[PDB]
Amino acid sequence: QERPTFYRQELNKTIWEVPERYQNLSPVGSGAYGSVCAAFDTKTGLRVAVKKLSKPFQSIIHAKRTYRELRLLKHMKHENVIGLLDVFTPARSLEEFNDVYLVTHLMGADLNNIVKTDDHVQFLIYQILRGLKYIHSADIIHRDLKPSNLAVNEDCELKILDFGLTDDEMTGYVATRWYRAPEIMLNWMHYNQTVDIWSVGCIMAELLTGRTLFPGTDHIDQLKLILRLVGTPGAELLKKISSESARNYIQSLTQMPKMNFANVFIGANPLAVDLLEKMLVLDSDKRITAAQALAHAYFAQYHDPDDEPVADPYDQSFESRDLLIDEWKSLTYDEVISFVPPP
Ligand SMILES: Cn1c(=O)c(Oc2ccc(F)cc2F)cc2cnc(NC3CCOCC3)nc21
Repeated sequence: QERPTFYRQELNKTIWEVPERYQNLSPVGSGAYGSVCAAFDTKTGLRVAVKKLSKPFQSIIHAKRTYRELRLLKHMKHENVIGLLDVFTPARSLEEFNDVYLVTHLMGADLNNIVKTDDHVQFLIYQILRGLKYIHSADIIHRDLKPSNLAVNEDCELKILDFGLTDDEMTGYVATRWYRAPEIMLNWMHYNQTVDIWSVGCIMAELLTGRTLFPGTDHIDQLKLILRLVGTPGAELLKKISSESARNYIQSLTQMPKMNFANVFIGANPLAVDLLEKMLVLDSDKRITAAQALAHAYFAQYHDPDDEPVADPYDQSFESRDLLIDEWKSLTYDEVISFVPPP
């Protein structure tokens, strides 16, 4: 990190100050907690996405999430997971440290601007599960997996964005909620990493049919659509719903049996139907895991147990830690300073 020369440019109505190596900066749009620009990295020859974080140390919540995102991106080193090519600040010291810029691969499209074959579905879902196995192996949950954070290149090579990171944007007929596990949508319980597997199920179904699986007009309508497909919960699951209020509402609903998935997904590969049945289980305890799903017959042509790596241990003790703004800021600066680019 032998200090490069920085230059200034106005882009997303703020001034961006970036090393000379990054040229031809052009806005892509909004990212998680900041705006994103496309650029050409003259050092590596890669087309890159550069995210400038907005007000990264404005509050404790902002400072902690800035540290969180940096920690997450620095840890992730997997073909199917967004990772960090570079991180920089124009600041020369902790004292003047105010801005954080994050750099990753520029991707061609997301899964939204791709669909509306079974072999393509196989490859796409395989890579999502491969990436999820890695993320989950580090005790990280995505929590908000959806087509818009699944980015793909021209060769259909896929990377997962925005892992591990309001009510109004969750309201109504919105894609922001359509892929959410019911237990997290309705805050039933302390949830596990198979919330992400529910999301994969929804995504896979949509790739297969060209249609949203559970296009609910609101939380309640969406629950009804879900329960019509998978059945109303039994006593066993009801017990696990620790929210007495949520549990009480569920029991008010007329009981419905699980539907026949072969009659729902007409003409689909029987192995795809089988996998969907194992992913779209209401009881999260009983959902197929990413590692288990990779071994399912549906992915026979792609599955390789020696080419599906797990992550190094990820220390997130910081998550249960209470610190001041300047403390989170200092930790973040340390991580910026210690960054080593990938080979
Ligand atoms: C929307 N978006 C991000 O939010 C994003 O976040 C970052 C994460 C970590 C970093 F170090 C830096 C980041 F910029 C990266 C990103 C890459 N490629 C693309 N391609 C678009 C995908 C949708 O179709 C148009 C091209 N979009 C992206």
